[PDB]
Amino acid sequence: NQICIGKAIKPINGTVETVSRMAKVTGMKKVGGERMQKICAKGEQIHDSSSACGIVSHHLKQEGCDFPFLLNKPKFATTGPMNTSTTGFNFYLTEKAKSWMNITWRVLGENKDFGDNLVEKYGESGATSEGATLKNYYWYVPTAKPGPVVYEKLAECTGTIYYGALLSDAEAGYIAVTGRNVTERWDVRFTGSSESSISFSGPKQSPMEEYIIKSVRSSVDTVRNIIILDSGRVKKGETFSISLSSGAVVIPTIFCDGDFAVTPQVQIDKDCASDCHSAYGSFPNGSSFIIHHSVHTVGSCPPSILRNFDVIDGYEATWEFFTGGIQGAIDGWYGVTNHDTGKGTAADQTSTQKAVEAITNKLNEAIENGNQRYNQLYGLARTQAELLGNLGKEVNDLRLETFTEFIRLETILVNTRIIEEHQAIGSKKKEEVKRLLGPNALDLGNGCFNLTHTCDSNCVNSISRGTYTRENYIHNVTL
Amino acid sequence: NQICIGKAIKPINGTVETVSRMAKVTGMKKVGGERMQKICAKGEQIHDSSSACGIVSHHLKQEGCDFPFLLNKPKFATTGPMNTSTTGFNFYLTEKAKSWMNITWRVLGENKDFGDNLVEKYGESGATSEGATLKNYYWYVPTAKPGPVVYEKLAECTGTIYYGALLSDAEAGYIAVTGRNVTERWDVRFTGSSESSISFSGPKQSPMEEYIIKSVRSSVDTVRNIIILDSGRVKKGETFSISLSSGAVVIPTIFCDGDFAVTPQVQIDKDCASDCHSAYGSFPNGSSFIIHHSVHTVGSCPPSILRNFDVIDGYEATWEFFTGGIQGAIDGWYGVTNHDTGKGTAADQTSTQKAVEAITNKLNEAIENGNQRYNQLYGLARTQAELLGNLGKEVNDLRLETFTEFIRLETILVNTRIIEEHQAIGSKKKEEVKRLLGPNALDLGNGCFNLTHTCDSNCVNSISRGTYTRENYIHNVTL
Amino acid sequence: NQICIGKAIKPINGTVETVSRMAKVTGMKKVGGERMQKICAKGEQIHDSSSACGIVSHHLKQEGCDFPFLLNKPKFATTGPMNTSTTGFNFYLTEKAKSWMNITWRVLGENKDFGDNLVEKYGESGATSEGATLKNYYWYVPTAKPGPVVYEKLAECTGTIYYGALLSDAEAGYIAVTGRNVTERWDVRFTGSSESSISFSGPKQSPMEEYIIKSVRSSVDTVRNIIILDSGRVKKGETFSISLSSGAVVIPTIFCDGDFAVTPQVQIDKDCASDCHSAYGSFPNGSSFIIHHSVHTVGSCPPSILRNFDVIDGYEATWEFFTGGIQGAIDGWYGVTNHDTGKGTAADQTSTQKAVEAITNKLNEAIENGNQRYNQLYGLARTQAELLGNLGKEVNDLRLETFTEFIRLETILVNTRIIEEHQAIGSKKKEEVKRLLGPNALDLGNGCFNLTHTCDSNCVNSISRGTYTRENYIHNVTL
Ligand SMILES: *[C@@H]1O[C@H](CO)[C@@H](O[C@@H]2O[C@H](CO)[C@@H](O[C@@H]3O[C@H](CO[C@@H]4O[C@H](CO)[C@@H](O)[C@H](O[C@@H]5O[C@H](CO)[C@@H](O)[C@H](O)[C@@H]5O[C@@H]5O[C@H](CO)[C@@H](O)[C@H](O)[C@@H]5O)[C@@H]4O)[C@@H](O)[C@H](O)[C@@H]3O)[C@H](O)[C@H]2NC(C)=O)[C@H](O)[C@H]1NC(C)=O
Ligand SMILES: *[C@@H]1O[C@H](CO)[C@@H](O[C@@H]2O[C@H](CO)[C@@H](O[C@@H]3O[C@H](CO[C@@H]4O[C@H](CO)[C@@H](O)[C@H](O[C@@H]5O[C@H](CO)[C@@H](O)[C@H](O)[C@@H]5O[C@@H]5O[C@H](CO)[C@@H](O)[C@H](O)[C@@H]5O)[C@@H]4O)[C@@H](O)[C@H](O)[C@@H]3O)[C@H](O)[C@H]2NC(C)=O)[C@H](O)[C@H]1NC(C)=O
Ligand SMILES: *[C@@H]1O[C@H](CO)[C@@H](O[C@@H]2O[C@H](CO)[C@@H](O[C@@H]3O[C@H](CO[C@@H]4O[C@H](CO)[C@@H](O)[C@H](O[C@@H]5O[C@H](CO)[C@@H](O)[C@H](O)[C@@H]5O[C@@H]5O[C@H](CO)[C@@H](O)[C@H](O)[C@@H]5O)[C@@H]4O)[C@@H](O)[C@H](O)[C@@H]3O)[C@H](O)[C@H]2NC(C)=O)[C@H](O)[C@H]1NC(C)=O
Ligand SMILES: *[C@@H]1O[C@H](CO)[C@@H](O[C@@H]2O[C@H](CO)[C@@H](O)[C@H](O)[C@H]2NC(C)=O)[C@H](O)[C@H]1NC(C)=O
Ligand SMILES: *[C@@H]1O[C@H](CO)[C@@H](O[C@@H]2O[C@H](CO)[C@@H](O)[C@H](O)[C@H]2NC(C)=O)[C@H](O)[C@H]1NC(C)=O
Ligand SMILES: *[C@@H]1O[C@H](CO)[C@@H](O[C@@H]2O[C@H](CO)[C@@H](O)[C@H](O)[C@H]2NC(C)=O)[C@H](O)[C@H]1NC(C)=O
Ligand SMILES: *[C@@H]1O[C@H](CO)[C@@H](O)[C@H](O)[C@H]1NC(C)=O
Ligand SMILES: *[C@@H]1O[C@H](CO)[C@@H](O)[C@H](O)[C@H]1NC(C)=O
Ligand SMILES: *[C@@H]1O[C@H](CO)[C@@H](O)[C@H](O)[C@H]1NC(C)=O
Ligand SMILES: *[C@@H]1O[C@H](CO)[C@@H](O)[C@H](O)[C@H]1NC(C)=O
Ligand SMILES: *[C@@H]1O[C@H](CO)[C@@H](O)[C@H](O)[C@H]1NC(C)=O
Ligand SMILES: *[C@@H]1O[C@H](CO)[C@@H](O)[C@H](O)[C@H]1NC(C)=O
Ligand SMILES: *[C@@H]1O[C@H](CO)[C@@H](O)[C@H](O)[C@H]1NC(C)=O
Ligand SMILES: *[C@@H]1O[C@H](CO)[C@@H](O)[C@H](O)[C@H]1NC(C)=O
Ligand SMILES: *[C@@H]1O[C@H](CO)[C@@H](O)[C@H](O)[C@H]1NC(C)=O
Ligand SMILES: *[C@@H]1O[C@H](CO)[C@@H](O)[C@H](O)[C@H]1NC(C)=O
Ligand SMILES: *[C@@H]1O[C@H](CO)[C@@H](O)[C@H](O)[C@H]1NC(C)=O
Ligand SMILES: *[C@@H]1O[C@H](CO)[C@@H](O)[C@H](O)[C@H]1NC(C)=O
Repeated sequence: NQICIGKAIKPINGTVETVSRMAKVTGMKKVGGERMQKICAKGEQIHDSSSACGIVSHHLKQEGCDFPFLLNKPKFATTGPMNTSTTGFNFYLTEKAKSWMNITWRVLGENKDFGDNLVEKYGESGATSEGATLKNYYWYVPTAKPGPVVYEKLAECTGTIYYGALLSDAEAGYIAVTGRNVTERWDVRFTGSSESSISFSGPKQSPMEEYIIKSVRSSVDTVRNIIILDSGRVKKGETFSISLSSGAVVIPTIFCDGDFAVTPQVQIDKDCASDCHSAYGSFPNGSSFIIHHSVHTVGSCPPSILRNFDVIDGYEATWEFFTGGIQGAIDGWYGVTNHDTGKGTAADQTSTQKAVEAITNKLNEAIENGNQRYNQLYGLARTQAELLGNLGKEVNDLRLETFTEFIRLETILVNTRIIEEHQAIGSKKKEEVKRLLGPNALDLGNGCFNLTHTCDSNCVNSISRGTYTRENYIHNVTL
Repeated sequence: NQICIGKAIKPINGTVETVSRMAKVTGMKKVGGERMQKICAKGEQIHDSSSACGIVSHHLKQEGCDFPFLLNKPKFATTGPMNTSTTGFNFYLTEKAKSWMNITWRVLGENKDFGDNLVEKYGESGATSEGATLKNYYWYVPTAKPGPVVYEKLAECTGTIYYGALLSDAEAGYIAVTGRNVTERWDVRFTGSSESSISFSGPKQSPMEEYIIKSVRSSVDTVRNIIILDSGRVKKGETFSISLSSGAVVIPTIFCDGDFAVTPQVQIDKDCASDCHSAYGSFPNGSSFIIHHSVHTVGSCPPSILRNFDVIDGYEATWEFFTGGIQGAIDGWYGVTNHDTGKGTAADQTSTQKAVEAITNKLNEAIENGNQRYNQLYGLARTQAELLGNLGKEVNDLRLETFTEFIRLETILVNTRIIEEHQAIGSKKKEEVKRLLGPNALDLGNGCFNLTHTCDSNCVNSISRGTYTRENYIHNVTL
Repeated sequence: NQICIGKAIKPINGTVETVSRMAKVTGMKKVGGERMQKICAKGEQIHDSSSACGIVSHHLKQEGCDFPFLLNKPKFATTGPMNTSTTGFNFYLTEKAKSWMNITWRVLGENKDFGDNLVEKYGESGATSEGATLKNYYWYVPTAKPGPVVYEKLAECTGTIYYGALLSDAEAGYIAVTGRNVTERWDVRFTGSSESSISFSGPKQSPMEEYIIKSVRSSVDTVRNIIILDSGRVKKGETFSISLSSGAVVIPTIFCDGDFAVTPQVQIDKDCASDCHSAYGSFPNGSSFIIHHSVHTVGSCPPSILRNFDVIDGYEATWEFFTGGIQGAIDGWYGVTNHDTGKGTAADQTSTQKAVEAITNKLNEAIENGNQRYNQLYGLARTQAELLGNLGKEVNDLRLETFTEFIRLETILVNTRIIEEHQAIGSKKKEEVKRLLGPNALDLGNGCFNLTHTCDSNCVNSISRGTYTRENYIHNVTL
């Protein structure tokens, strides 16, 4: 009779966006992983000290609040609000210092201490009874007040250093500590990776009179000392300098950058594990991309995008006579038939395997391209700590928008390449079948062939594995 | 004889840019509208007070200059330059104050007042005879100078607040108002969405000695008071704080964000209305995009681009013996003929209607994609006032360049999609013709068919609406 | 017998990336030129004064160190480090001043002077015996100290101006020069294209006690004068103002922007010349692009990218029976044969010339598009001096990354268009030859033609130039 080849007919699932048109496909999936309901924290420590500690207490190493100086830092951390009351000095913080201490208290790296070098360079630190509990600060009060000096040091990592002043309230104490007249404004400057400065004066003179008002009172009500702080940034190789006068204070620790913990905001659930956790839930295992609005995450995490996109999973539906599809039911994607169902139709696994492998290879190449673009766009030697510190209070990252646009443009190319590869596979298969059939077999040109003899179902399935031979079918002539 | 189908031959208009090649088409149009010569301002109010007022006068609510406190603010406003002299105090403005006063005096929104709360918190304002004309300012002069305080308030909108000081020139007045020593430098700080500060000292002392020199003298020459102003930004939800001392002044009005009026620079023409207006001319009704160098506009306006692009409007000219075209004249785009002109050639409205629908749909999809990209790139909850304020003195916007590049890329995809859709329509039509014609008719493969019988002009017309029947044409045999 | 046409078979060289697939081509090249080992500086003079001069000495016009005031400024310059010791005053520079002096000492433009205007406005400059060697500065010491003034001037070019103070160490000298009390802080402010300021106070008072410590001591150890400098920026059309008090100093020279010299870091070799020189080597003549990590170069230099990409140079290898190629060896790309080698195979130069011209035209269009995009992305009126000054200490330019991505995307389109044009040329050639042979010749559809008669080597050879005629080959009939 006649024989035809084509694709198995399956119900249409959806539509994908090719470069030149929209293609109807029998199966599609989503490239990026989706956030889940809870946080999977099986087999991991949770640090919760929000009942006794504060943001500044960890920095200043108050008793019982020593997260930055721990040994095995937990991945999840939580503590009191920024305006908590400590048991030592009253404190005031610059906006930059606030934005940087929201982050630096929970870095998971190793913090370098240089208080000793200061001790041998400038003698013993200042001593006061109001800071008995607190144990991490150097107070520069030389005998020859004020005696300005410049402290030079080659940094050991890339981090943040907190510097400023520690001054009392009464004029007598201020004069006795600084040795300067009350009507004098004096500066403390920091020159590392960037230049920063802060100004001070007497208690009843600007701008310290606002430092008293805006200060955060301590737990004990009989302390007159206020510590005013500001932040400066260093570099691993470069040398940083601090301009120190009498009364100046500095927290002797370089809070090295790196990955920093997250503060849970949703339900914490045990008995389940994951690999990429966020502040609002974890993510499924082995995701190529992540639906997230930031680069802050813990564990092994792929690049983040803002919205999902659809990629192909089956094949194009090029059918509704013979239109290209096969009415029979077969176990595969491509097949050959003689308009008979049940025994006269067979499927070939080679084309299906080639199509699946092509889909997988195209997806892998696209993922590699996206990863390379992400690395170029953020930098190979990046760090979440500095990436969020430099952002500040801004919650919109335009680089994420650029990355999302790049992924959106890449998905269309993926679909186009997959469809073109499928078309090439089909053309090669039909040309091979035509060559195998021989030159005495008429070709319809639409994928069907019309033999000069009768071709039963054995005639059909013989072609399936390519063992068909012309000799056994020479008998009889028909058109 | 024989029958053929194809497209009507029309003169070639030009070339458009497809992804893979350049396509010669019989018609194109431009995606974006063009600025017109004049401004169409029919049925809209125009404000012009450049002969009596100035930028600062509107802020300070001078008698006869109260644009920000109006009820129905006109969309076109004009006033005197920045350095115009008011009838009240001599004034000095920081560069930020100038850059923000260029905008905030002509906002079309509603401004919020908080002078009352200041009155109850810190008593009555200071009194001076030199500011009788002015009516919008609060002068903080407590009984016990200096008496520093901090003013906290939760804002109601997103805008700018102008603060600073108001001090005399003589040393006696400065000492009487401020209560500070002349050899003292004090500060006024603003802490809202961002940190700002301003410094003052004695009249014969830096930095005020330059404040007198750079001040703008008033109309009356017997005033010794200078008001020094600076700008700060607030946020709708968060709380802003100002550090006040004796002598500090603040303008109690939050100039809320929103659209702001344009200052016409071309001829204003009545008797004609429009929808989108610019400072250099109006724009046509219902434009998909605007050829503009900035995002400042009034009325309903689409996204702005920097240069025009060509989109397809006809169809590709795939012809110069039959090449694909039809030499005869028909009312449409596609047609069928038997190499006869006038009565043997017939046209079908279905294919032309489908092509027009395809063009419209592709253009609509492109416009939607461009709008979505514009929204992503600027932000859904944006505001022209803050967008132009943050630019400052910069006249080049890189985001407009990015959007223009995106639109230039999108137009090529639009042309490719339209051409592919036209090709698909043509292929489907010729397949339908071949199946309707029958299996006894030879197919040339180039769109022509060669029948076994003679096919006159009535035969050609029969196929046109599909009522062709093979019975009445059985007679005679020809090849 | 039969005749076939196709492409000459050549070994596969490489693979290029098309929009929808990966293409195998017989020849490819690289879009951008590559840096070489040395610097080809034949016929160019080199300035080297690293043993006597310093960065600041060139600005201050020390004897024997006058690069900024030359007439024929060399393209290659080298001098001592920033912290060298001059023979006059001790000097201190701000971070901005350091970053801008790293550049402005070697600009190749013409620098504008305005010292005469200052002299005729405010009298003669201050006189000190410690700066006899130095010759480029204006010291402001009015008779009636302090006597603050504001200096207004309309700038002549776009450049940088260095301003600050020149103050002694002893209290008596400071009081005599400035005329102020020691416990006073006074500011010098600059308002041009931007705002800048610097502060000064007594010697035993902040922030000058740190200026003394951080200063660079001069060669002579008996000097007490320290010059503290800072940088401000001006615009060609606008007016800049400086707030001058007694004791302030300004370097009266606008260092106009433009191309600035490069400091060699590799071996300098004469006896060889090039067109574009970088700081680490020259580049090949007539390069379309440059593999460079910055926009700093001397001479005529094309736009810079970060990595090379591959573009097609031959043609696609669409073959492994006849598959499309020609087994014979011919001098060209396209040819016609009758399965005979040596005399039955001939090639046509028309198709080869058309293909080469298409490749050249596509590359030229791509280069034009890239240059235009570079112009939009940096600006038509750009300047290397300001483009590198605004960067500061940042070594990564995101704009270069964006341009590299744009070039990478453009290369794919170039390959696609070239392949499409080659396919169109082949289709036109085969259609033309099929038309030439006539309607009595059988068409295989794969590019091979099968004649009713025998077609010897002379027959196939005559077809190449199109002089084939039917009359002399009618003899004999064969299928
Ligand atoms: C110390 O630093 C911390 C981080 O460095 C600071 O943490 C930030 O705190 C903010 C306030 O507490 C917080 O902002 C809130 O975010 C919440 C997010 O939860 C929402 O969940 C919804 C579903 O239920 C989402 O619809 C919603 O937005 C979506 O986000 C998806 C990704 O998760 C996107 O794919 C979607 O497009 C969608 O829209 C996005 O919204 C983003 C804004 O949230 C926007 O930037 C983005 O462009 C998309 O448009 C969201 O996921 C909200 O419910 C709250 O209303 C509020 O916005 C920040 O998220 C915290 N940052 C991080 C990294 O967690 C901490 O405040 C600071 N401490 C101090 C004292 O300053
Ligand atoms: C308070 O704020 C106001 C707005 O926030 C400030 O208004 C700005 O004032 C500037 C100074 O007066 C003004 O700059 C001038 O702009 C004029 C524009 O008119 C030109 O018309 C030409 C045709 O006749 C055009 O060729 C020209 O440029 C074109 O613009 C097209 C759009 O119409 C673009 O598509 C084209 O690409 C082309 O090139 C653009 O040029 C832009 C610069 O003008 C450039 O930024 C852009 O990237 C393109 O390259 C232009 O349209 C010029 O004639 C003058 O020479 C001068 O440049 C600003 O345009 C005003 N801004 C707005 C939004 O109106 C106001 O100054 C401020 N107050 C104070 C005191 O500062
Ligand atoms: C006054 O101003 C001057 C300029 O205005 C300042 O000059 C800069 O000084 C820096 C410090 O010395 C200097 O940084 C060094 O650069 C060297 C470059 O040599 C390398 O050679 C390698 C091969 O041997 C390359 O692999 C290497 O990087 C490559 O660069 C290619 C371009 O040619 C890229 O295509 C490649 O991708 C590759 O990687 C790049 O690296 C870049 C950083 O180097 C990076 O920005 C880029 O994104 C790519 O990732 C490089 O070519 C290094 O050997 C040194 O280790 C150091 O990095 C700057 O290059 C100088 N700038 C210029 C324009 O010359 C001067 O410091 C300043 N003075 C003061 C006192 O501040
Ligand atoms: C997701 O991946 C995590 C890996 O981090 C899986 O957790 C581990 O699963 C293996 C196999 O059961 C266990 O042997 C490990 O003990 C698990 N890790 C921990 C820390 O408990 C997790 O099972 C995966 N989940 C899914 C659904 O695949
Ligand atoms: C452009 O659109 C504007 C709408 O803003 C048209 O102005 C209105 O036109 C209608 C119809 O004639 C009138 O009923 C309204 O009174 C008009 N509004 C005003 C304020 O006058 C305008 O006619 C349109 N112009 C063109 C050429 O289409
Ligand atoms: C690269 O281009 C430079 C252009 O400056 C060539 O240098 C010139 O070459 C011409 C041709 O011989 C000479 O007449 C000039 O005298 C050369 N200029 C100088 C300053 O020497 C250089 O020869 C080119 N090199 C190569 C390899 O093409
Ligand atoms: C193909 O063969 C069948 C019978 O096997 C016949 O009915 C049909 O007409 C043939 N097709 C063509 C195009 O002749
Ligand atoms: C498409 O396939 C998915 C996965 O099998 C299924 O959940 C969905 O219902 C399907 N949709 C249609 C329209 O067939
Ligand atoms: C501290 O801040 C929290 C919010 O972060 C607020 O609810 C609380 O009232 C504040 N406490 C004080 C004493 O200001
Ligand atoms: C403060 O100033 C007075 C007068 O100027 C001076 O006598 C006194 O020594 C100053 N105080 C200090 C600590 O120098
Ligand atoms: C088509 O028919 C015409 C006459 O009706 C004839 O001249 C022509 O040769 C035919 N075409 C072919 C390819 O046979
Ligand atoms: C193309 O069409 C437009 C629209 O009518 C017309 O203005 C223009 O002159 C045409 N171009 C040519 C070359 O005919
Ligand atoms: C005020 O500014 C204008 C520019 O808008 C200028 O022409 C005028 O001279 C200025 N007036 C004074 C007194 O400087
Ligand atoms: C100014 O300073 C002197 C001493 O320096 C002091 O006696 C006087 O009280 C000060 N003025 C005020 C208003 O406090
Ligand atoms: C083409 O002609 C050759 C001999 O010239 C012959 O062997 C071959 O069978 C012909 N092709 C076809 C399809 O018949
Ligand atoms: C491709 O051609 C280039 C240029 O001749 C040559 O250097 C390279 O070795 C070739 N590659 C292969 C695989 O033949
Ligand atoms: C000057 O700077 C160089 C590096 O530029 C450094 O090696 C040298 O030690 C410095 N000299 C002094 C005295 O600090
Ligand atoms: C310094 O201050 C004293 C008292 O405050 C004053 O008498 C003297 O005039 C001041 N110095 C100058 C140069 O004015």
